[PDB]
Amino acid sequence: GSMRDKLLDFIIELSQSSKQVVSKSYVIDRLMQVTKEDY
Amino acid sequence: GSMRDKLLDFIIELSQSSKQVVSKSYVIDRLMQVTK
Repeated sequence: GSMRDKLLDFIIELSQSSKQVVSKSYVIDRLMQVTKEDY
Repeated sequence: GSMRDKLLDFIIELSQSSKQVVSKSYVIDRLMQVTK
């Protein structure tokens, strides 16, 4: 659902960039946003 | 559930790596595997 859509949007964000390497800290930050829940 | 677990696993893997930048194609491939 929502998490999967957020994951796909992050994949699109990576795919649309011309960069060949990306900041690891940025990837981690974004994935923590993708997985964030409310408890 | 499982998608969250798999992404947490990937976050932990990245966190244990000494790399500061990583292959974008590698990240995309790993994340695409999770979308299945």
